[PDB]
Amino acid sequence: GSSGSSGPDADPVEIENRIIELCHQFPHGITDQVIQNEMPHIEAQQRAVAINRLLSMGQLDLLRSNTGLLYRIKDSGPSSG
Repeated sequence: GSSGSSGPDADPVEIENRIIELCHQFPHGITDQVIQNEMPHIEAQQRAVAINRLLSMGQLDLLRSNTGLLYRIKDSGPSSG
């Protein structure tokens, strides 16, 4: 739930891209906690924003499993025939 402008704090694209690089490192996915240890400097809204963005953009894939959600690299399985 975006709330007002964020501000000049760590560009968005950058944040997103960062997540991408991660989503790449982890094919299984990445937990908010991870991104936290990876970027504990990022903001709550910034972290989500980028996430939501990637989610929408179609670059990041959300995966609801166990406590919290998971985020992996977006992709689609190959056809059978």
